[PDB]
Amino acid sequence: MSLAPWRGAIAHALHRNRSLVYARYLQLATVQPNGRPANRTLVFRGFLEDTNQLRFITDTRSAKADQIQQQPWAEICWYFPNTREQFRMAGDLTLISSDDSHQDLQPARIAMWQELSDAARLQFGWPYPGKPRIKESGAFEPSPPDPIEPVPNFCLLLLDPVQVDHLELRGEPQNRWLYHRNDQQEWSSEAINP
Amino acid sequence: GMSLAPWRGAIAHALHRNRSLVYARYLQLATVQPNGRPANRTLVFRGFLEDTNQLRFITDTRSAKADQIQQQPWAEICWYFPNTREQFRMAGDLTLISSDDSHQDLQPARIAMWQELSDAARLQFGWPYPGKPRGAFEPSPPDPIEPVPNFCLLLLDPVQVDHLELRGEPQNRWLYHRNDQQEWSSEAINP
Ligand SMILES: Cc1cc2nc3c(=O)[nH]c(=O)nc-3n(C[C@H](O)[C@H](O)[C@H](O)COP(=O)(O)O)c2cc1C
Ligand SMILES: Cc1cc2nc3c(=O)[nH]c(=O)nc-3n(C[C@H](O)[C@H](O)[C@H](O)COP(=O)(O)O)c2cc1C
Repeated sequence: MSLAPWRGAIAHALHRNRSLVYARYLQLATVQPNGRPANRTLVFRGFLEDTNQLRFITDTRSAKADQIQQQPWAEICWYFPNTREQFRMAGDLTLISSDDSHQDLQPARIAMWQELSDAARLQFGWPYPGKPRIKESGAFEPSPPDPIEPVPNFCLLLLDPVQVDHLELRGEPQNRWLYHRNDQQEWSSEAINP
Repeated sequence: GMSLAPWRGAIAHALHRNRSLVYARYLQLATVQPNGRPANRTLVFRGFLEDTNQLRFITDTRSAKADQIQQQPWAEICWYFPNTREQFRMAGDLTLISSDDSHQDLQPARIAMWQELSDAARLQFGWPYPGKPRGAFEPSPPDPIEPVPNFCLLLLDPVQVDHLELRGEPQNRWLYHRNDQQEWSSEAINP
């Protein structure tokens, strides 16, 4: 509810990297049921209003959906190329799908769906991810879905950071700060050796 | 394997076609911690190890990832190339080569990596202990010939590779997998 102390740093990184579309791309690591890590790029879609949670979208049919359901803890690594800074953020994921697990967050899911472009919504109508490639281009050109009402395989994914490591390569010689949230939701920070 | 893996051409093309971006050689390495939680951080890609398909990186023995990898030497990299809009995910086992006696056959490779670094890259290995509370950052330059004990060469040997091209019809995705005979298969898959 109060802004986390690293929010200004993130805002300054986003602003100074705004010329690069890809500065909003970050890597989300999860753990598989078999204990091995998984890592893939997602698009950052802003913070959820009145919170410090980061928003992403994903398909319920993707592998990460089941990984997250079994172990919701993730760590993102986010590198900003124009300013040579990295944020690592670890915390719990919430996956809001069409199931009834998070009814209180359906409005957030619906809002996200509606805020997307047509192109972004259209991808949720593509064939089943990871299966043998459908060779006909038609399967990838479905009619747009309802732009008001999310499709059942659309998920809003939230990350609630409880630990953030910010590394600035343009320092004296480099600066590194660790932020941690305790059980009372209070943040602490400390400068640490790179 | 000693034969080039079938994804090596694709990596070569990506590296070439993104050569104007220094940061196209930065990638993110995910590991698992002893408590079961993931960890993810950027590293610099420093080429393939000669006569292999293994990727080279460097790291400090004092870093948290070093203990993580010693306990669970399976990692997944995610590598995004911004000008060609393509992603490689690569999973497999890591080898950490330090000054200890565990990989004597790879000491020559560790020494060569050290020698190939810039002076600036070597100097970091003389910095204070990573992660502890902050002239310490301007130590005498390390010997450029002989690696310091906290220098590690880190190798990743991929067993599975997922290559996604966002500039396709509409996107292309290929999965490559290595079997226990060290043979690679590939398959076009839905994005
Ligand atoms: C730049 C870029 C942006 C991406 N954005 C997303 C995204 O926001 N959500 C998503 O689920 N996948 C996104 N992907 C695709 C994922 O990286 C991955 O291929 C897909 O989600 C399947 O991952 P999974 O098998 O681990 O579930 C993006 C890929 C690239 C390279
Ligand atoms: C662009 C960039 C390149 C980096 N290159 C390396 C590197 O090659 N090796 C390394 O150990 N850390 C590298 N780092 C620092 C790591 O991201 C991380 O802060 C450090 O290794 C500590 O990680 P750990 O605490 O998980 O061990 C790099 C960071 C950035 C942003």
